[PDB]
Amino acid sequence: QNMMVKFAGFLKPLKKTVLAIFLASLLYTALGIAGSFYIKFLFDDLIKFEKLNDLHIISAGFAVIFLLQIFLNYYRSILVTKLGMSIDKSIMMEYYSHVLKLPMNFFNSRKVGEIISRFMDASKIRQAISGATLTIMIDTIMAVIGGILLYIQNSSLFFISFIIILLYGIIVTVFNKPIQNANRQIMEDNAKLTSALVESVKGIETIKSFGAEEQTEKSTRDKIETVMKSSFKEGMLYINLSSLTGIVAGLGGIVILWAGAYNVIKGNMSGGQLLAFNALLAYFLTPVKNLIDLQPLIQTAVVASNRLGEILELATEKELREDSDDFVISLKGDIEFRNVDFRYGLRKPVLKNINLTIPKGKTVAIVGESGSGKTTLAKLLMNFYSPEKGDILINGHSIKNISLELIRKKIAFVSQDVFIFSGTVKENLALGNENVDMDEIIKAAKMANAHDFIEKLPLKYDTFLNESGANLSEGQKQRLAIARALLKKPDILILDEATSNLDSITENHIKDAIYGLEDDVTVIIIAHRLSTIVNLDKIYLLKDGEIVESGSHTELIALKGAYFKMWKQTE
Amino acid sequence: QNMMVKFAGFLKPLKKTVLAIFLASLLYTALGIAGSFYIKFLFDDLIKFEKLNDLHIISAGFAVIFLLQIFLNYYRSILVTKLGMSIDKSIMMEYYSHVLKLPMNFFNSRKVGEIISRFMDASKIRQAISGATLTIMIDTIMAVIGGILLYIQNSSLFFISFIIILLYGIIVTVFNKPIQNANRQIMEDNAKLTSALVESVKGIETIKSFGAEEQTEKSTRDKIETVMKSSFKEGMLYINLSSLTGIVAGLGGIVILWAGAYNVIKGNMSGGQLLAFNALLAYFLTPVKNLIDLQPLIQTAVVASNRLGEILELATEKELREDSDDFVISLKGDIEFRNVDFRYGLRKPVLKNINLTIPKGKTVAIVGESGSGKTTLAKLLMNFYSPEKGDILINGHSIKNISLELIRKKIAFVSQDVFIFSGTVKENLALGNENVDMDEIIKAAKMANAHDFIEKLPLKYDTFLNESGANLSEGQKQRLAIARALLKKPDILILDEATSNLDSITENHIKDAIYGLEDDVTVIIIAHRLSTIVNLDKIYLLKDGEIVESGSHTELIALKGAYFKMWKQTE
Ligand SMILES: CCCCCCCC/C=C/CCCCCCCC(=O)O[C@@H](COC(=O)CCCCCCCCCCCCCCC)COP(=O)([O-])OCC[N+](C)(C)C
Ligand SMILES: CCCCCCCCCCCCCCCC(=O)OCCCOP(=O)(O)OCC[N+](C)(C)C
Ligand SMILES: Nc1ncnc2c1ncn2[C@@H]1O[C@H](COP(=O)(O)OP(=O)(O)O)[C@@H](O)[C@H]1O
Ligand SMILES: Nc1ncnc2c1ncn2[C@@H]1O[C@H](COP(=O)(O)OP(=O)(O)O)[C@@H](O)[C@H]1O
Ligand SMILES: [Mg+2]
Ligand SMILES: [Mg+2]
Repeated sequence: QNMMVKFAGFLKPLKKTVLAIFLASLLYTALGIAGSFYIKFLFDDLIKFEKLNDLHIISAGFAVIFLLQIFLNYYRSILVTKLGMSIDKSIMMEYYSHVLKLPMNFFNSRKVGEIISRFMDASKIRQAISGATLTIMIDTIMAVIGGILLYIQNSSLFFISFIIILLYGIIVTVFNKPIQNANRQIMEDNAKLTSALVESVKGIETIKSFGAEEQTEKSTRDKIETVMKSSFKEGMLYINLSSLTGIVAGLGGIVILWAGAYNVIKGNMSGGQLLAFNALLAYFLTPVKNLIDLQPLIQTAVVASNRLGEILELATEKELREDSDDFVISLKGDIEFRNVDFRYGLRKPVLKNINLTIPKGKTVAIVGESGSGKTTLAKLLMNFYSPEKGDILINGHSIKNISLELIRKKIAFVSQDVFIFSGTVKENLALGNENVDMDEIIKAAKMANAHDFIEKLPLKYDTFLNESGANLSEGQKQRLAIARALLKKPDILILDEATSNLDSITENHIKDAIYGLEDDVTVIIIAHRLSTIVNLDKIYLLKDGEIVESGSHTELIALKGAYFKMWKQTE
Repeated sequence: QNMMVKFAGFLKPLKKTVLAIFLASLLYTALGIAGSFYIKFLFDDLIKFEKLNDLHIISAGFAVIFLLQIFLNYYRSILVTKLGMSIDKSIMMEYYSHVLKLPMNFFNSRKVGEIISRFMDASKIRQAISGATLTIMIDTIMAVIGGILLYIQNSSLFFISFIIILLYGIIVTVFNKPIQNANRQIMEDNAKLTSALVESVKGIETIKSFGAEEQTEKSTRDKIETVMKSSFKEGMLYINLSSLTGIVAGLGGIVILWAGAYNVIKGNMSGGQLLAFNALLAYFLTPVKNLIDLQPLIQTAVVASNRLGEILELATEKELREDSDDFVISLKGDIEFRNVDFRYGLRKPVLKNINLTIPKGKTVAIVGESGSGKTTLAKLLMNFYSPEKGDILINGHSIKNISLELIRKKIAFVSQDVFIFSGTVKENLALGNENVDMDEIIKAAKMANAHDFIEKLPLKYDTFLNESGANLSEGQKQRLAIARALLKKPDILILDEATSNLDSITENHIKDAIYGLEDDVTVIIIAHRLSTIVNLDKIYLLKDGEIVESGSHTELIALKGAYFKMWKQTE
């Protein structure tokens, strides 16, 4: 694991609060040890000799001592809570910051519910780090002073206490591995249940439309039964651990009283001294038993931290990248696919020996039937995925030798589905560019024909868009995406079926807009309708991951090939 | 509370378990009380008279008593754990079933992360119904016997130890409202953080493409900071509660020893009797303080249960329906919209004064631009939403007097976006009628051309599909949706732009299949391309929630209106 080393890093700045906690703990333990002698003073001196005034005076003094140690415990609890909140905040921030940067094949291969559950199985790390748990660990460490004093008082009774301690330590090891496995098994089942719940909430309209509420109930019921079986198996290990710990504690107390009474009879002690030993055992055995009782909480936190570190061990997208050529400053130039092969993991290949050469500052089209792999080409250009064979070149430089930030800032991608995040229209338009002038946003919205309906909104570029832009129409969200892409001022523009829901008036406006750009930006159009690609320089027809033919519209029509058949059938 | 009544009713079948728990706890308390007298015999008979053999015999007897007590505690804990598992099972299943049965307006106004947080906050209820918390409540209940014995032994010390109980009650009452509010605030902030994380996971492609990882880290960091502040505010209420209860406990113990020593000096008790009284306080004051120490868990579980009950108080999709007429068994008739007005919530109207009749058994096309209200019309026909004014009449009877099962069993909807759930291809194609004959799936799949590509799969119809059908292209998913809708054998078939991604050959085959039906199945085709509605019987044009042009293709062209303009522009 790396979490123990990472834990020490968090406490490095706080080298002054830890000292205060240590000193407060020392004072608290010393005051408790001092106050443990009250029963000895009662039974050896005050009760035997009937000293009422001394009874009152020493009782008040010990009450004052107890109040002092309570005030000390209040002081260190605040510092411990502050440290716990700081550590938990750092852990959560690091995990989210890392999970944002992971490669794209991580999100494809993982259900949303799994990631959500892994993130939200982190409140369990707060519980084992909160004010009371760290206080109990500190008391367990401080129990050394109590043990030393107990040895100073009696030897045989200290050895009995030591045997009790060893029996505590033996039980912990036996229940260490079984409790982790039981806590890990329930976490996976909880992740599966959360994934099922998320998936059922997603397709609730389809569930209702088909009357599939009962089947979903049965499936989630089976998952709940699995979770409850895991929890029950994990919940009976706690019963065995608690029963063994209670046996040890109670029998050790009875044995200590037995041996102390034997010593008192033999004359090696007195009743007051034995009672003081029993009272001082609260600072040698009680903290240890409290730690053993908290052990399941620590095991749950450790399992959750290990599950988080499983994600944190994955290398991010920038860590899998070869060195970047600093001479490349712009992505303007010819785009070439050189024998590109790609398959989504280990399945059948999607692209087989792909060969394009898109001239710089030219508008080209990639067309084909659904599933041919046009969006896969667009995502390879965006460098979401890497070709298994061949390479993609921009102006003679491999796309793997260009910095990822430059690639993702100089290439604009408009997808089939538009993602609208919770915020105003202004915030959605300025995504990743929250320092742009307002006039530029107006210019982009006008260029994408999005200004007209935005100015008709109640807030006029401040309208809080709900989740997934429900209040926005299907063709209104596409115009927002196109405006967001144009606001980027890119060097390569990819329109992946961005005009499917737009009307003729709007599509003509956007067509002139992307036609009116400088003769240095490359516009790549991925379209399913052939009526929107007639006036572009070159058209590549993709048929199951292969450029079977290419050329302008006139040349493709004057070939009587697959493109001519597509044009005749689709028109 | 209402939630408490449900949990108590969950205990009605399990009545013999409760009796066994009660008897075992009675025996446990009696044995503990009997064993608390060990220190009385030590310090009054065995030590005073130096009896050694009697010391060994009595110590062995009390060790046996303690072992019996531990065995009884083990048995009772097992029973309590099983009871708590059953209760939590029932709670989870009830909440999931209800949330599945909720109306479509609930899922529109709520983010997914809120529902997922509310469901998984039920893990907080599991802690309060654990095998250790219920044991502490039962011990607190049984503490009445210990209190009676303390009163019988010494009235003065019992009165002193009774004030400690009152001070616990006052401290708990004072810290009752503040603790619940902090828990609600923390849970709300956690729900917001979960919603943010879910939304970020959904749109990871856009976030990566626009370089918004840094911008998305600031929002989530702010939400994490809000959660941390809310947690620290609750973490200081617990510190105050613990400090006050510790003050009461320690000062009460010191005062009890003080007054006991005074009584022993005055001759009202003996040295052994005072120690026996203090040992017997482990069954009067210790259970109460242990219960008070669990106030955070109980309050957190109460808040979580209240949050669940907030959802459970909703009226579902079937309790809002009127008295359904049972004389309707088939939705075969003229569908009519009579002055139907509808708006999504309090926003602008979507459909205004729609008059639209659909002849029985004919094919009808509804067309227009995006945002016109076509999918809204389809969802109104499916009873997903209710019109504000006017009625929908599938036949002479209104559609709100038809059973909701019949509406969702005789009308098939093929939405624009196809939802595929994690399972086999055969499991997805049933989705509501899993008992379909295996030969009936082939007939539906061959009608939708889904059989050809399904046969070219590893496990054929048993091939496992991902959570979103990533391995299936858009055309394949649309064909699966069409096959699933046809497999239902409906009376009204709504094709909501289902053939947008389909090939010309596939579209022609599916249109041929649609042509050949029972001659009484009404087909509604919501289309964006006007070339796919040429041969349909009647066409309605939607212009911002108004039916402006109606008629066949020849009449609409002959009218030379809005539909003529759309035809000229698009084709
Ligand atoms: C499921 C359970 C069912 C069965 C359980 C069976 C349990 C077995 C129970 C056994 C009871 C033991 C009886 C002790 C009574 C002492 C009598 C005595 O003479 O005192 C002697 C102390 O004797 C010792 O030194 C220590 C002996 C006890 C071992 C400690 C066991 C720890 C707690 C056990 C927890 C068990 C938990 C087990 C967890 C698995 C005094 O000796 P001395 O000569 O005066 O000293 C000389 C001093 N001088 C040199 C200064 C002069
Ligand atoms: C602020 C938080 C502090 C928490 C502490 C709570 C404890 C409060 C309890 C105070 C009550 C103190 C009562 C002391 C009783 C006492 O100290 O006295 C006992 C009387 C028994 O005496 P009695 O049975 O009558 O014997 C004959 C003797 N005499 C009458 C002949 C003198
Ligand atoms: N996220 C994914 N994981 C696995 N396979 C995928 C994924 N996305 C697409 N595929 C498969 O790879 C092929 C690529 O097609 P796609 O990129 O969707 O092109 P188009 O835009 O023409 O649909 C599809 O046939 C699909 O089955
Ligand atoms: N879940 C929703 N919440 C609020 N408004 C919505 C929702 N769904 C649709 N609308 C609004 O209702 C109108 C009708 O849209 P819709 O009929 O779904 O589009 P289309 O006709 O292209 O299918 C749209 O203008 C949209 O703003
Ligand atoms: Mg695509
Ligand atoms: Mg629609």
